[PDB]
Amino acid sequence: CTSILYSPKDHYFGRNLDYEIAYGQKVVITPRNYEFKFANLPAEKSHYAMIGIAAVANNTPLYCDAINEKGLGVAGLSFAGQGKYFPVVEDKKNIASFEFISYILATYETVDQVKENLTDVNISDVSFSKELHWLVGDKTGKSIVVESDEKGLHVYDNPVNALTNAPLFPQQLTNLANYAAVVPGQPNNDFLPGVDLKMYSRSLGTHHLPGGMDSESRFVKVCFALNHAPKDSDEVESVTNFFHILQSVEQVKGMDEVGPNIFEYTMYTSCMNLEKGILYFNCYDDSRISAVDMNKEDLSSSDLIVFDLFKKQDISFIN
Amino acid sequence: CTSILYSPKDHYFGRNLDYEIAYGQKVVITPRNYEFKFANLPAEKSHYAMIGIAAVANNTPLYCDAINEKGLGVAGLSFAGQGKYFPVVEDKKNIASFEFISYILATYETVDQVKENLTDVNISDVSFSKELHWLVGDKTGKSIVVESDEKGLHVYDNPVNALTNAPLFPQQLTNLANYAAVVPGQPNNDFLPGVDLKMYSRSLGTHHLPGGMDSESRFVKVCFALNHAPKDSDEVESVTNFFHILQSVEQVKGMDEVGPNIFEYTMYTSCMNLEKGILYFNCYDDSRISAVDMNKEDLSSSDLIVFDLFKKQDISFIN
Amino acid sequence: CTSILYSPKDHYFGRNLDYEIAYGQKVVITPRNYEFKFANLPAEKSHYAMIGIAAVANNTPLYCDAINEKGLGVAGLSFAGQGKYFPVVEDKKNIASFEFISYILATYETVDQVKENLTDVNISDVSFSKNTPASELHWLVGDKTGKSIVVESDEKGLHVYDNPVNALTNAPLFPQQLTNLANYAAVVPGQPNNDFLPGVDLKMYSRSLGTHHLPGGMDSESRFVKVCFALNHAPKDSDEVESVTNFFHILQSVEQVKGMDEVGPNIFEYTMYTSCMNLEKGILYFNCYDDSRISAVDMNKEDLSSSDLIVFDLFKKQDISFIN
Amino acid sequence: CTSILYSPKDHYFGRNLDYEIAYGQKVVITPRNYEFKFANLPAEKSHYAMIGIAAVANNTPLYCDAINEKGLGVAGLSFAGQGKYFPVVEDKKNIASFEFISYILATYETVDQVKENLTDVNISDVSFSKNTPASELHWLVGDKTGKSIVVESDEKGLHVYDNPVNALTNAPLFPQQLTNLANYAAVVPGQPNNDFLPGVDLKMYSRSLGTHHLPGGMDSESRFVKVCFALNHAPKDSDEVESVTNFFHILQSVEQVKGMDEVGPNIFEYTMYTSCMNLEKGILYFNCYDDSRISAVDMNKEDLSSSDLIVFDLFKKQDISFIN
Ligand SMILES: *CC(=O)CC[C@@H](C)[C@H]1CC[C@H]2[C@@H]3CC[C@@H]4C[C@H](OS(=O)(=O)O)CC[C@]4(C)[C@H]3CC[C@]12C
Ligand SMILES: *CC(=O)CC[C@@H](C)[C@H]1CC[C@H]2[C@@H]3CC[C@@H]4C[C@H](OS(=O)(=O)O)CC[C@]4(C)[C@H]3CC[C@]12C
Ligand SMILES: *CC(=O)CC[C@@H](C)[C@H]1CC[C@H]2[C@@H]3CC[C@@H]4C[C@H](OS(=O)(=O)O)CC[C@]4(C)[C@H]3CC[C@]12C
Ligand SMILES: *CC(=O)CC[C@@H](C)[C@H]1CC[C@H]2[C@@H]3CC[C@@H]4C[C@H](OS(=O)(=O)O)CC[C@]4(C)[C@H]3CC[C@]12C
Repeated sequence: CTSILYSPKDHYFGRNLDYEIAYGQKVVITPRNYEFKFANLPAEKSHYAMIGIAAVANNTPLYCDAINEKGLGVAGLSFAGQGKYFPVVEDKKNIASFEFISYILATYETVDQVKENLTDVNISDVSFSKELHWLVGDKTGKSIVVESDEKGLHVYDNPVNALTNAPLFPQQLTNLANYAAVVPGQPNNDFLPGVDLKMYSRSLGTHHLPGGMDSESRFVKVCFALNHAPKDSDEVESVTNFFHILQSVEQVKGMDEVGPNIFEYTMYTSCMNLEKGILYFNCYDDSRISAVDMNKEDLSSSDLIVFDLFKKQDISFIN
Repeated sequence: CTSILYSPKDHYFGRNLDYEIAYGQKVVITPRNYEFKFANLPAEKSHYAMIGIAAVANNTPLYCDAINEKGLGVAGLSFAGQGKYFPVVEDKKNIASFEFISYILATYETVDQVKENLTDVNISDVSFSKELHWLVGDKTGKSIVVESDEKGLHVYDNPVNALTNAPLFPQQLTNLANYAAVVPGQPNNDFLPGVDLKMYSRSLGTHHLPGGMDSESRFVKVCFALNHAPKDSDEVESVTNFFHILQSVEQVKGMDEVGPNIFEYTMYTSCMNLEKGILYFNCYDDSRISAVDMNKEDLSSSDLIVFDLFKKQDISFIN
Repeated sequence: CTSILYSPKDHYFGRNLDYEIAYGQKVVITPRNYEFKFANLPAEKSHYAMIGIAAVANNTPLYCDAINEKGLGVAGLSFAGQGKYFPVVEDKKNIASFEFISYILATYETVDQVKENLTDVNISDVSFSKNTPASELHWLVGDKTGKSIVVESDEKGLHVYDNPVNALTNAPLFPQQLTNLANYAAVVPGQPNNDFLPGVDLKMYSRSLGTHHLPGGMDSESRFVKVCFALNHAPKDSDEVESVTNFFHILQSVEQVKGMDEVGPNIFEYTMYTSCMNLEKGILYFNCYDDSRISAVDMNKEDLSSSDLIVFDLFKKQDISFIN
Repeated sequence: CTSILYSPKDHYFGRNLDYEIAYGQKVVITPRNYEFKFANLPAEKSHYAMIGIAAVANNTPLYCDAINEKGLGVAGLSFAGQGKYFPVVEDKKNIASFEFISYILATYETVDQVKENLTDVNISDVSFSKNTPASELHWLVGDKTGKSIVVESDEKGLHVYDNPVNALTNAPLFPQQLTNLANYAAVVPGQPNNDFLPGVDLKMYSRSLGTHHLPGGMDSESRFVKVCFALNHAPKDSDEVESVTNFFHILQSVEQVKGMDEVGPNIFEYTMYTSCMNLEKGILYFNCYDDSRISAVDMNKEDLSSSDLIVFDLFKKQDISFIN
């Protein structure tokens, strides 16, 4: 998976969901008066509204990535082989992994607010019944990474506004330095001084840009694509550029084999305007972008407002 | 640029057009009785119909990539620094570079027919007024590459059904062997036998798959994405997979700097069913796929039938 | 710099030392009765004897890498940007960085012994030289059992990791070095089977295309990956002369030639010397950048009950043998 | 195998020979009056004298690489999969593959002379040994002018390319090797400026991160790229002993250690020897896999007017100098 925070003028928060099987995900809006019930935390009958992609498990939203009305955004990505949850403790505040996105987006407003309030937080091992890390951004253009591993909970400042999967986030930032010579154009020939190299192709400075489907390759490329994306754009141009950024690490069917004839592919791509509260999305089967505006519904309500995420190819026939 | 021939069940032929400035390209259909006039070749008042992307230069179609009704397809890609045209000679048949796509698709039917008839062909230096190589495929699932360089004209068999830019095609096939160890899944640990390597990420066998925007990187990745694409699919699923294949080498704005604050990006993506004569397309600004059916117009006509290629973002609003 | 532990039959400990500054290193044997005076640890008048490469300042052996008479070796490699020393604390067993090799070699016998006794050890910030800037170090420890460990003191304290590849370079932290190894699991010494484009006859134009992505850079991660590959595939079950020859070739595969590693204005880091120490026989083989010929010093050919350092020349001129 | 032309002050021609099969090579001086009998060319009873590495079969020098008394050198490297020999034709100047080094060295003096005289030369398929399978070769030719050329005979005939990097390995064709060099134009020996993610403080955790993508594989393209990097950045304006030391280190950067290049069932291609020939003084420096010490043979210390081959031992045992 690949999540980014993009700030050309407005602020946009979304992710690619690359997996092999769907979970019945849908576009759900959680109004301010939907009563949240947490395992080891007090209930929240009044909170901020939020919109995002979630799997509805009998009137309860299990979010994958969402934003609230206050301009905060959280996205959950797999951390298999690295993350470790811990049994609940009376000392710290215990949030289960599946309610993290819901609790954070319903309570807080900014990344600074989230960073300060996580010092007494323990990600509990409470399952829904029978390993993830998160990316949190806001309207300031900054983001943090929340990872709970063998050494406990960690909150890192994210200088690149992106996140994928394994390994630990400090290791991902270290691997970024391995590509410091990459440039979008042509490099200066300090490789063989005094020798005229045949610059046979444009953009030879990206010849070693990673293009694999593994977590490190997708992290390096999406950091590159996001950093050089256009800026100072209006809404339609910004959301258009956002999708192209995540398309640069698209996982096509057949390229990522996770099991015997089992492939992981980009199931859906979400783009959420942090200011206007609009969720844009397409999927693997539908290239056309759809939009859902959370601020066009009664937020003071108390029932989930669900929309369809996976659609079929909406081809426009000109004949 | 990146052109492919994709044969899941039906046969599909298209390309990415990655450039920095548009040329007023449009979806044009050339009926069977549009009179072609060639520089050093006899005119063709009766020929096969064809549909493709072209820039209309006063009633004359200058094609970038097109297919005919007989299931043949040609696509033109830049060959800068490598190609060389030659002055016209009375010995050989002289085709100018800009009429190559039109002459081939109006005269012949199959790749075998094109390969045999190119033995007495010279690509002339006749400009429209004041360097390209081609990819030719058909319904057999095979393709050839036509390149005219310093050593004359060359017709190569294409075992990978793909093409980009520089260098020469035999050199592109040689560079493919540099990635023979790449697998879509996890490799067997014959790297350090007797050592348990921490397979921290899925698809570590693609860690060295190229992801740059240069011609060699895009050639290696699109060959990989095309070879492992799904097969035995219906029309909608096949065209959907075709676009994802070319998206795997999408050029996002800011990643490919060809000049001072000048960037080359994927302007449009075309997908043409070789059997049904349908052209599918989207562009950088519009993610929704459009379709034009050549067999829904009077082919026995004599006037070009032009449609709009570049559109704006066709967002579907659910609220 | 690159340090390895090689066990074809006997066990060999050694390293390349790649730097741009020399410190007057020499082959230094420390006998069993040279009184070691430690900063915040009791002075040991008698101990194990050791042989290695060291700088001698005020008749004190400051070892870069060495082995003791009992077949245990320790090598010191720079850990700049990651390592961190700590102030002296009363509870912990305080060992200064410059005395780590000397203390470990003189006290303990095996890797398990060393690993069991670093439980309450703190690496102190006490420095020997007050005007020579030096980056923090981390250590590789091996013995005749063929196993090795990595001793690292970073921001979060001291850590001891088991080393499954028996090699070490510089940054980053060792768990990150092992993680980076998985990025090269597809590398093979020969030719891989074409599961890249099944159905296409890829033209294997050259031999050993399975190593086309083997790193060859002068940086820390590149030399770590390649030396792990070269060490794992080196011949085994060899005699003394053949094993020593194979050892120097393993480290030659990651040698740093003058001009390839620029560390300043026309200042280049290069492989200054290469040490190779037989753990079983206590023999130190070595050469340098200027002398390709291999020299040897047997620790057991000297009086180990002595009380003073026995030094020999390390850097030599090129020893060309003129055939006519 | 890797061949280079190194010009720090004097000019040095040499190569690594990486293979799994030995052919009894030795240092062979061919005096000026050893009668050369050529397959389809006139026999030259007197010519230039040469020194190099060769196998002697029936008192015939089959050179792998050599230089002549006038400062011109030629090295033979395998071109398997690309090279093609041709039948003898009456018009063209037919030179067999095994006599190319001997003929060129004995006839001509400079690279320009050689380049001017291959205009009508055809590389014939006449083979010396009828039972020893050998792949087609291509050649690197240099002289005291610091320039070099590449002689390749492929499917489309004979070609002579000017070599701007003064190095050569194996496949593919030389214009493809030069094209592949451009894929590494971003490599620097030090640290690059961060135009990768402008506005982000990338943590340069290690030195020489500009070489993180320098190839280090055993294959033909990897060793060609790295040896071009190592040759271009080697020190210059050096004396005899320093230049020879730098020369062996350049080729050591692409050395093939046993176990890294698998060419069959537990059969490995490794660097068997390394030759280094001073073009100005006619001195051949060399070592081998088993002997790290450098030996030398001066061609001018022997009678060049002689009529018989003067041979010396190439492969030697490890010459360890015992300090005590
Ligand atoms: C690209 C990737 O990294 C793949 C991530 C994918 C498998 C995850 C991402 C979000 C997950 C859902 C989050 C909400 C709940 C959490 C529950 O955790 S449990 O309580 O410990 O069982 C599991 C179900 C569900 C719906 C997650 C399913 C997996 C995800 C879609
Ligand atoms: C991604 C790439 O490789 C970029 C290719 C792009 C610049 C080309 C592809 C097709 C070209 C057009 C083909 C038709 C004519 C040909 C004329 O050639 S000339 O006669 O020699 O001048 C030039 C105009 C035009 C319309 C080409 C323009 C460039 C292309 C779109
Ligand atoms: C490439 C590497 O990782 C090696 C770096 C190289 C420059 C180091 C390795 C061993 C060092 C010496 C160790 C012994 C003493 C330690 C003293 O530390 S102090 O406490 O700060 O004084 C400094 C001097 C010396 C000789 C070290 C010098 C640097 C090293 C050779
Ligand atoms: C790594 C490389 O490219 C080098 C390959 C290596 C095995 C070759 C290089 C030089 C060869 C010898 C050259 C002299 C003769 C030539 C004879 O050719 S024949 O006409 O077919 O008989 C074969 C024998 C010999 C000694 C060559 C052997 C192979 C090489 C050492």
